[PDB]
Amino acid sequence: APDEITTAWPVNVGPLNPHLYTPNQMFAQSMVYEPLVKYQADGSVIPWLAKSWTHSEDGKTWTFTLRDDVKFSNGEPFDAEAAAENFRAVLDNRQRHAWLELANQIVDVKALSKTELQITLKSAYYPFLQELALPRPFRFIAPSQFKNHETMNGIKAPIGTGPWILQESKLNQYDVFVRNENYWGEKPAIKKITFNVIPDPTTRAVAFETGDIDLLYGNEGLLPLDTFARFSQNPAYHTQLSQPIETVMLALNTAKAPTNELAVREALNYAVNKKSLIDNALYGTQQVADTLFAPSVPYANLGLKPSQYDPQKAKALLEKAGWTLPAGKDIREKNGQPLRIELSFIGTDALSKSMAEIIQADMRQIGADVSLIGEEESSIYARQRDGRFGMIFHRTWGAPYDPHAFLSSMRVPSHADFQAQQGLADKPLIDKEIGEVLATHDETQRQALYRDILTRLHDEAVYLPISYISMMVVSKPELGNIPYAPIATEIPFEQIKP
Ligand SMILES: O=C(O)CN(CCN(CC(=O)O)Cc1ccccc1O)Cc1ccccc1
Ligand SMILES: [Cl-]
Ligand SMILES: [Cl-]
Ligand SMILES: [Fe+3]
Repeated sequence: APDEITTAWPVNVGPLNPHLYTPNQMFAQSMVYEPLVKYQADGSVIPWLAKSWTHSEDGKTWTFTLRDDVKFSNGEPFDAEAAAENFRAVLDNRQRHAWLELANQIVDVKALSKTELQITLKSAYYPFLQELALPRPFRFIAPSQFKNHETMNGIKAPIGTGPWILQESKLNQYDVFVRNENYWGEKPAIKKITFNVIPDPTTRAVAFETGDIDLLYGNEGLLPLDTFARFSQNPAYHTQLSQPIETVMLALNTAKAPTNELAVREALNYAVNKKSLIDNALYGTQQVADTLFAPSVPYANLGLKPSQYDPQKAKALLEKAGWTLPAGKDIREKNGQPLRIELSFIGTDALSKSMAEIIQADMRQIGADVSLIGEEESSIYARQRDGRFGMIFHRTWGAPYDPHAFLSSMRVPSHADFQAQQGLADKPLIDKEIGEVLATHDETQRQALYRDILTRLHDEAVYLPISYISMMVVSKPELGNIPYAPIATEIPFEQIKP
């Protein structure tokens, strides 16, 4: 079975509704469904299902010329009518897509002919093409598979145009994909991919050592990092670690005592020994982060000043703000109140817990009492949406989302970043500038607005950046070098070539 592989994922791929979110998995939606335009590593898009496009002078009306040779995997044609019908299906559920500003920008979509698709926007939104390139929601399912002329209430078969077809799924067991033998583009070398559902990282590593699976591919949570390092020395296996793809950080609640105080947030940003954290909890496998976005992120090379590990300075900042230590005690107090902060995280995530214990210890050394609140996922998501946290673990979203889409979403009240920022006097100005930057085509003004937003978020110490994390791979050697997709959340199975 040289052209069949077995891999794993912590959950099933879901129903593969192209227009909905969890329990659908972004990498599996991208295996079956395709965009008008495809994201590239240099930050551009190339023609995909749209072979070319034009736009009006005011940048609000766009017209795409679609390929005329593409079929859905069930034989039905892909054309401008089918594409228009998918946009209607997505936007009939608009409210759900509020995080993604293109969904509020699209005013009209219509098929002018079988090959001409016209999209009209509210404003000259600059990230238009990059948001059409995302895994969801602007993909394409055969309209025959709508339920009652819609997708927001479910689909029939998950029929896309892409290079893989879902063969079958068994909840809590496995998902099987096969190559689309009528694909309009390049045939994948691999014919069949089985996903074993294996939620625990330790069990994933055991499945690979026993040879039950051929490939693990994921972020820093993929398997235990000590095990990963050991596998990278084991000549029977192959391992890889990409260049960093996004940031992991704490979000600090500027609207909740005592993180509502700038001096407290500044002191916390000097309290953590990040290098030690990464060598201790992560096994030396990741990068230290000093700012929300790494300097290599577009529009984020700003010369922002790092807060290096400096307990002396953290203590001095707290002392100056009136948080001093009472005879007998190791925890500071101001106005009778102890310097106590709750750090919420997913209680069953061993790596998260690991990091939280380190953060609690480092902060105790400067006289902050961090209480760890480890809870199930739904509970932590609820806290993020509603600002019920002191500090929370968080992360950015990688290319092509960083920085524009991650910033865009800071305006949405049901997101952790809005909630963390809600206490800032300049929050309204930041949100107004985020709206401006997304529609600004004066390149000078666009860079100025990104520098201002990112600078204010850095100076206000809203985040405690921890690490810039990478994608990791463990594979049987016979699979060869495993590529990495331009979009951080996709897996390029079509590029694997034993
Ligand atoms: O991740 C979130 O904060 C929420 N999601 C929206 C934003 N995410 C992109 C995506 O999921 O397609 C960001 C995102 C980017 C990169 C990897 C994973 C991601 O989840 C899901 C959701 C949508 C509507 C209402 C509630 C939740
Ligand atoms: Cl999920
Ligand atoms: Cl402009
Ligand atoms: Fe999401």
